[PDB]
Amino acid sequence: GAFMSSGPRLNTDYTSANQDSRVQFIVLHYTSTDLPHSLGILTHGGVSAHYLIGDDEPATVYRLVDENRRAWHAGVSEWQGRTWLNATSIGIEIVNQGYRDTPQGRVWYPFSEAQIQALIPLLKDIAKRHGITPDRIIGHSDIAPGRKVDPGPLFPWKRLADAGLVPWPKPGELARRLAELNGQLPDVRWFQQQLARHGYLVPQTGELEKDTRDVIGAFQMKYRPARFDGEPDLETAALLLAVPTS
Amino acid sequence: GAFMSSGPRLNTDYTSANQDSRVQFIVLHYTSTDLPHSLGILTHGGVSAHYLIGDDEPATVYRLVDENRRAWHAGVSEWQGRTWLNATSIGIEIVNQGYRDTPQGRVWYPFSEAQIQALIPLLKDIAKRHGITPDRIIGHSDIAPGRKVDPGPLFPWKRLADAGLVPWPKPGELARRLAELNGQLPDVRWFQQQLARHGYLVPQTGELEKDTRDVIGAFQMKYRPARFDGEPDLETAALLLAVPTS
Repeated sequence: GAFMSSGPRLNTDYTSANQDSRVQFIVLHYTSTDLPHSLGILTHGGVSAHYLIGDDEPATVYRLVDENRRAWHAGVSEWQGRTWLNATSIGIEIVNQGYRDTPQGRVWYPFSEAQIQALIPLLKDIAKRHGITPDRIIGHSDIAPGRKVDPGPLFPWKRLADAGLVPWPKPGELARRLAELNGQLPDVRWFQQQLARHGYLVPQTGELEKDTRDVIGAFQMKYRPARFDGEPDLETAALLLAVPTS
Repeated sequence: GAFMSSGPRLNTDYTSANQDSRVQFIVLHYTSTDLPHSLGILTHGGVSAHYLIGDDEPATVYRLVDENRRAWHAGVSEWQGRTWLNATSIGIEIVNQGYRDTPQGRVWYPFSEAQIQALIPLLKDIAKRHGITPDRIIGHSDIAPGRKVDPGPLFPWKRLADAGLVPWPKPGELARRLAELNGQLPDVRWFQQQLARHGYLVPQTGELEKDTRDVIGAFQMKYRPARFDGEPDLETAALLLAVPTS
């Protein structure tokens, strides 16, 4: 002094062997709108995501929020007992109109081949860098069943499974589990137990109220999109047995 | 520079304004062991933390895990409905023996002025960088009331409160709240409701069993350590009103 030394002085001589990434899940969404309105919604006004996949050919991947920052895409959410997933997730939005109501039922919009071709390498890149296992790459509908229905019944989950990115029944397993069930439908409590085992937030009351029906429906929309009304049936029970968790 | 990306090609022309930190909470711990052994455990064992505050004079602050990484300090935990807090918290360990059981009962170990003088500016620095509010700087006992007691009944929470770091009753407020109560002890249900509002995982049964007693006790250990037996009383009710939640 001159100027005398003062202030904080961290000792950084030691670094722990036991640490990993704060990012534990990747969550997939659709935007429900076109490219320019997607960019509008995802940059101001309170909703955001880390990546946006455009609807061009080839499909542009925009980075909107750095991976080491928290984007606001999950809201009220739960997967495998982990709640409020924003802080521990990476969110990927895909340009897609979602659905339209018609007097005959909802009609959804398809995802392009180019979009799937851009998404798969992106997911491999993120999963490898953060050590994210396939059971933790899920949709907004998985973590907020009933409240959210994206990426919807037209999303080609099996294409992701083929690339090793999400759990999927092995060949012949659906048929084996159907034979195991032997035509007898398990009760609602059994469906609730199975869904929770897969990671879903679901009541364990043994009674089929809207909150349980919404969870059954989310699972159906992902694995048996032909019918996702949330009604227990034999095929859904077989899929609850057939889809791996490991 | 000198390397291209290992990942897919990205468009970075757009950046979202709606983003913030992945770090939501700061959790305080004591080590229950001496300085050199604490450094050993936190560097080479199953437990880790971002910072360690020594029991030397002045108190050395070690950084053991980068803030952008997940350390393993919280275990099964919940605060304000957020579960599994490792991925979303910064963990700070303080060298202190914790407690010791004797025939005259349990005894506790004090924290030193040197430790407090190192902890306060550290907390200010972290809280400012990550935008962490006072209600989210908490102890292991707060997030795991059934399992953990640290930092215990001797931890100087009020010193942190004087520096604007944690919630604490304003002068005169406890007396005013005691007066609003007008001699009437609220029922157990009311106690459970206030504790959940403050952030605790607590049953909502209206019955006073062990889990509710553990939570009332954790709150008492922090705000009324003269008695933390988990029993509802007028003073604890008054504190549940006087300690602000916003």
